[PDB]
Amino acid sequence: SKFEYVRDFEADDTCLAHCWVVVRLDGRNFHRFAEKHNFAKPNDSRALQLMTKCAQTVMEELEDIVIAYGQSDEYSFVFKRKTNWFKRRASKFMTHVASQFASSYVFYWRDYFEDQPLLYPPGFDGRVVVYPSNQTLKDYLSWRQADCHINNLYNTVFWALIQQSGLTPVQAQGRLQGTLAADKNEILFSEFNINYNNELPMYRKGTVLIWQKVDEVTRTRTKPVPLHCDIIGDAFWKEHPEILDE
Amino acid sequence: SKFEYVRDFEADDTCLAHCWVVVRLDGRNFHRFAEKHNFAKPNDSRALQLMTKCAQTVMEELEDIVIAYGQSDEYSFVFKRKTNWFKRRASKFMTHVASQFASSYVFYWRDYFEDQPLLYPPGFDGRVVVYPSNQTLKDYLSWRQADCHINNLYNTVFWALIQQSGLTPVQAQGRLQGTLAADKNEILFSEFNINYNNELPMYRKGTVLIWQKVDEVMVTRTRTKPVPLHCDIIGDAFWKEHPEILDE
Amino acid sequence: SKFEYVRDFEADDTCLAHCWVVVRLDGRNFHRFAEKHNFAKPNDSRALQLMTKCAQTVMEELEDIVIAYGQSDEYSFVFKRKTNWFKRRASKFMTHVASQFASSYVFYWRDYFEDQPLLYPPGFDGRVVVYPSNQTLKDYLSWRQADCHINNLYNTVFWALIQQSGLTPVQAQGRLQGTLAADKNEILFSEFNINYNNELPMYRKGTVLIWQKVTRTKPVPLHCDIIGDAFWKEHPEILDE
Amino acid sequence: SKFEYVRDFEADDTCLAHCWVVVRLDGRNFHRFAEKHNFAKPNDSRALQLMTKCAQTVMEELEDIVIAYGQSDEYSFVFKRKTNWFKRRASKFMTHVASQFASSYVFYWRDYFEDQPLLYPPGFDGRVVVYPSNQTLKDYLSWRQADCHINNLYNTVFWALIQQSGLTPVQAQGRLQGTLAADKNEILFSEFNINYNNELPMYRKGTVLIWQKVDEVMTKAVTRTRTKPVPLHCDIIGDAFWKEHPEILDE
Repeated sequence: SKFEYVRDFEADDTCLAHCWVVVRLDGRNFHRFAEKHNFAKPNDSRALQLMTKCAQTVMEELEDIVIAYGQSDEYSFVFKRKTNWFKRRASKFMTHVASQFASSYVFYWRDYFEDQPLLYPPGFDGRVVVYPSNQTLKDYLSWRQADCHINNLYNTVFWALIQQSGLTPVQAQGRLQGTLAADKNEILFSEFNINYNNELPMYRKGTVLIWQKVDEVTRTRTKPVPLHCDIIGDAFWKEHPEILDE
Repeated sequence: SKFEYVRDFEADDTCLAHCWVVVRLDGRNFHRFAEKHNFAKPNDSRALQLMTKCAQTVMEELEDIVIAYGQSDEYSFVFKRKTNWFKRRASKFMTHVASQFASSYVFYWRDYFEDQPLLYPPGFDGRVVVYPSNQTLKDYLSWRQADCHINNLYNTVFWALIQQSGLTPVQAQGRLQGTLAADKNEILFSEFNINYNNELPMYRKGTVLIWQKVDEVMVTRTRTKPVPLHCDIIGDAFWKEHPEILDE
Repeated sequence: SKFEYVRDFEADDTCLAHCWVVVRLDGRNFHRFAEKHNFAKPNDSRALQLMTKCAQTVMEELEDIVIAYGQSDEYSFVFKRKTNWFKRRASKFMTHVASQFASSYVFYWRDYFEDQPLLYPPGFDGRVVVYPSNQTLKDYLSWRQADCHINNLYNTVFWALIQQSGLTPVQAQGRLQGTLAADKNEILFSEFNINYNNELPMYRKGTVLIWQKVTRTKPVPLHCDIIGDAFWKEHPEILDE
Repeated sequence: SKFEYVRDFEADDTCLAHCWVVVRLDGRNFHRFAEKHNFAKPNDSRALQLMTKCAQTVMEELEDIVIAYGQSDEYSFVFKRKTNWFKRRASKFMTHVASQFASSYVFYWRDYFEDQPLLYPPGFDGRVVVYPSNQTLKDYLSWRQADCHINNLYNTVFWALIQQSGLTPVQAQGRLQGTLAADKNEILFSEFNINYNNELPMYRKGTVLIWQKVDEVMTKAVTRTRTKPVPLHCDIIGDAFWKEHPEILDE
């Protein structure tokens, strides 16, 4: 050899054993991306479904992914805490997730965007977080869902004030400053006759991805099915105890 | 809020300041990929050029990448040592490189494989390495190029024994066991009349990527772009020819 | 300034939040230390108690230490998992523990070694371990106590063959190779009339240090078993806090 | 076994190869320590010399320490960059340095503080820093020496305004607010007739510790020359010092 010594400079990044590993992907410069490709405001079904398809491909090509959660230009994957995949090297986790997701995006672009053409290949960033207890993982997922709900409740009335009322962005943002949750709900209900609760459950709750038994003559295989329910309340977790307790 | 405290569990991964950062991408299970898509043995020009184009896209979309080096199903990118991009968070470096490369691969698949169809989206893995001195970075690049040369010198005669001689893989591997460099060179030169030195410089030396000044008219308009090369990077001549890459 | 930028090269070492931190001190080259100072075989009460006194000083001068466990030439301190001391920088933990222990050793040497003179200042090494659950911390403590018991059971009969039987170390180690627990117990009971079970509780169980009320609270020592659930059911405040 | 698996939770602390390792010890709450033991202001020779002796003991009991630098209640040790001691585990470095220093302090307390009694055992904290080039290590040592010089130049005139002038600390600090280097030097030279250059070289330059060859003669008339960590009080910011001792960096 006489050159292998450089490999000694590789630092270790093994994650603490018996701990949940979480990888969060976030699109890079996706505001400009949605701008160049005429994304629908405040929500675009094509983008959300394509993100879910990429997340399913990621869950299928890798292992030990027990749950995924997605929202506009973001996704999170939770690997099981007792995993031994890649000796718990966070670098492998995040690079595999990012590369697989980014390739699947360009691959399945056409399936969901029949009319729109992809102008350029997008970029993504990732990160790894280690959580020692089940409570902290539950709280992280609840944090993501609450962020989803708040952003959707703001953007719905913001684009209702820009599109159906003809206000510049500065005008709408000055109109919404200082409003509470029920305040925005009432602005919607009384100024546009739009009930926020009637909005699609995929816009105000995000997407969850869990293994379930499908059939397709007969194809009794497991696949990552999506859901659009609340993951902050104990009901979801008491209804699926095997995901956490294993 | 009531939930943001979970963000405290994010550990720091800042790379040592004043140090070369190197990110190496490597295709995952790429043997099966080259199998399913009828890759040419021992080398396929189309695949190598597609990897080089993805690497150029990576060098253009990101910053402070001063050099890249490529080989069969792998690439390495060297960020300048005094960089401050993303506060030197290795996570950002590697995820950005991996994602950009993997998306550019699927995008530009058609440009080089006009007939061949992509069956599935490929996966890639990455890693970060910190090198404190110019000598260590030079030695890492020399290691990659020497590995390239040895693998190509082996695979050339290995596939020459299977294709042009009709030997099963076990037979070719048993015939090549114990051979040296000159041994394989002589087997090739005397049993197949193939001179290894005349082989394409992109197969036995890899690919290097450096910023150079390109002229493009339609006037003599000019701009900088990442050009490829296939020269030796182990000898000081290459570095004496481009001093701006290390001393900046 | 023009020089402060070097401070950027300090790496971060924050321990994972909501996790038990454990610092284990172990004396360096303490074989030669016990050799030059004529330590009692197989155990010396003065030395073990001095280690306990240093550990108490460490528990009092620092914070969030809920328990300590000690044995021949080693000690361990468990900081509470929800601590925020020094922003959970492991470096501060280990350097403070090591320095305080090493200073207290030389300080309180005379109290326990009135006749003996300290020949040189000893050295110590440390380390930090992060445990995510109570079960792993319990298992670590049980590991330490089992190591204590096995080492004491071996050394008792090992020095009994050297002192009361006149055998060289090689002879005793060749005689003890392959013996089980009941094997050593029977060799002791039948060759020296020494019952291992009757041995002092500080030699075959180690030492535990926990806060208790005398009127203010102070770290009292104990010599009971910490592997059995009874110990933890007797002290619920240390685990659930 | 059945319990050793917990050892898997031990994290690694390997230092970057081919890099200078630096351990800096700093006394904990040493303001209160110097207060309770009646330390001399602005500088106390006993404390500084005892710290230097502890640092020498640390340099002798451990290995691969090529240089040490000391200042008020602080010290720094530079291990050789190509070291392999303890497989470059920073924890071992820092814990060994801290424990040895803290024990040597209490041990040799009496040798330098014969009259003063040690009230309690002091505590110390440390840290590890990895430097990739010789320039960064040189700059770190120069940073420490410049900090020493600035603190001593400030404290000299500060305690001259408190002790020989009768000013409260808040008043003296408000009087010193906004003063430059030449300002403090001129206040000292013209209001107290103290020339800063005449001050002891150990106060305005710190302390350096380097291996040098010591000669020594024993009983029975035989002379033996062995290596020992000698102290110095010279400038380490100027290139002259490094040109005079090239073996410390180039090895």
